[PDB]
Amino acid sequence: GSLTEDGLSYKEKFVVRSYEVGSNKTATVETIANLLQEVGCNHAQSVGFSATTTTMRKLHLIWVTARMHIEIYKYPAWGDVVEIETWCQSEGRIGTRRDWILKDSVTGEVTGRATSKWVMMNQDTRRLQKVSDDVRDEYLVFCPQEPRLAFPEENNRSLKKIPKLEDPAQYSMIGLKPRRADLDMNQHVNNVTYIGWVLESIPQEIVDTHELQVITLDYRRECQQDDVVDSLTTTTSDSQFLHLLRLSGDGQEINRGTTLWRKK
Amino acid sequence: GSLTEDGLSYKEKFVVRSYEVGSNKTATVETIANLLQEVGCNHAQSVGFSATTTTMRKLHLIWVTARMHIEIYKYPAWGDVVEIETWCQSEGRIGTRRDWILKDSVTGEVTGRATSKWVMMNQDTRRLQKVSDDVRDEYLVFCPQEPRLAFPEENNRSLKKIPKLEDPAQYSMIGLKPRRADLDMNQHVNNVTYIGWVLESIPQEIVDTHELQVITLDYRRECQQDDVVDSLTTTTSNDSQFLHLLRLSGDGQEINRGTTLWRKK
Ligand SMILES: NC(=O)CCn1cnc2ccccc21
Ligand SMILES: NC(=O)CCn1cnc2ccccc21
Repeated sequence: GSLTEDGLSYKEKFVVRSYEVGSNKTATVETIANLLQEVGCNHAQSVGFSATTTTMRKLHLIWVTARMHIEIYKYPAWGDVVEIETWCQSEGRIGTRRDWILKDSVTGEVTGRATSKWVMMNQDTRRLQKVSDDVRDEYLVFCPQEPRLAFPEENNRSLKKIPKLEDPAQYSMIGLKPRRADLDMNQHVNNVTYIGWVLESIPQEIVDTHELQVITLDYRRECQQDDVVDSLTTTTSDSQFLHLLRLSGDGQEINRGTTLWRKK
Repeated sequence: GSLTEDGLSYKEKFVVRSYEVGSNKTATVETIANLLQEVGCNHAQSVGFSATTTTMRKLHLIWVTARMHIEIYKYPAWGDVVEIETWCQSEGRIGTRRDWILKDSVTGEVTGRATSKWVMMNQDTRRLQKVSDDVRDEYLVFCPQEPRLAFPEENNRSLKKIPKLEDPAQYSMIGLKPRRADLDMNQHVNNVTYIGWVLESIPQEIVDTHELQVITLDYRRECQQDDVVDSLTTTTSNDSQFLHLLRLSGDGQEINRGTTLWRKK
């Protein structure tokens, strides 16, 4: 992969692997989400964040995901080459935004798009903080100055408020636990694992007859390595669903989300 | 990737990804196992397979793994390029063997090796069968004729008999269930998921202070999508060795047995 000519965005190509595909022989949404995070990590490395600055490190500050929104028009097939372009933008003191565009390498056609909201958090106390000028200035030289959005349309799905699913849930998958393969290099549960857990409570019939078109996921709290999760889903409708991930015992909310599925 | 000049083996390069590494910033054994299976699949495609012959498809026959043996000397770091060479060999009527060699692309040094035993099975009845001549002839033109082994040594670890772990287990991890990401394109649990399940019952202290050098895993029975698994481990041993058992949570039906050898960091 490489930064583009202006140095304000990053592109990378991926050949879809045999173990990365589902029953349709196309990439799963978890494979896509792993590639989005891989291209984000390579962008941070390419510009010297080897994604915290020296100022953030001295104050024990990290960027954490608050929201992830992905829209797929066509999933790449096993053996296909997909090209992903990524860039970041400041959202004032609220935090930052990372956007992505996915294209079929052979046709140049946009096959997907994603956006994510990141907030600054103290790694030890877990307390959220607003973005200061000293930090903003250090990142702004790596972002386009004019707005550049993967989801520019007015009243789009990436900025919609998500309600809390009320008991009883129509569907559920309980006792979900992370294994070592679900943890990142810092021993925290990978963000993509939560997408998988959300999808576990969708009935197999919907998965067999529909394709996932849109997923919006809010991250409220992290799941620890020794935590147990319950995945809850209710049909709200194309089929639309409301989702809730919560700790198995006390019922503490870890995530909330929505999915939209198209008939095959 | 590509077949080599003689067309009897296949090579491929991989750049290690950020989500593929563990706490030491190096590839996990599950990432290595996924790459071994990816290079095996690309080898089958490059020579016209999909990895059944037309004769096997007529009889509803498939190749299934009976044993997997992996030895890692050095795990590749995040951002490193690893080169993997793979080839197959017939083992008469018992089945076939797929071997692999892993190298650091920059130094050319062998950083790992693996071997696996495959048997022919009817897809529907799940009954094993010996390799017939008609089938053997169809894949022998894709294999080296002189023996070529990743583990040539006389008393190597890849051919050792594995005993059944006796209750009580020293360690255990109970209630393990596969999710959709653990299934392959045919909705069967991926072979690599069983390696992860075996490793789940190793204490975190061993993982934090040791590196996995060798893993030998026997595949006895398949875990269904709605099955629940119990992972059991007992220390058998500067090096720590363990005996492993995966069994169904209810009836205690054996799905896998294995051994691991770990060295101090
Ligand atoms: N959302 C993020 O990836 C936060 C870190 N970050 C903010 N602006 C950036 C520009 C380039 C690389 C990482 C950047
Ligand atoms: N061990 C296997 O991968 C079984 C299938 N198979 C047998 N001989 C082969 C030669 C090349 C590719 C796949 C082959």
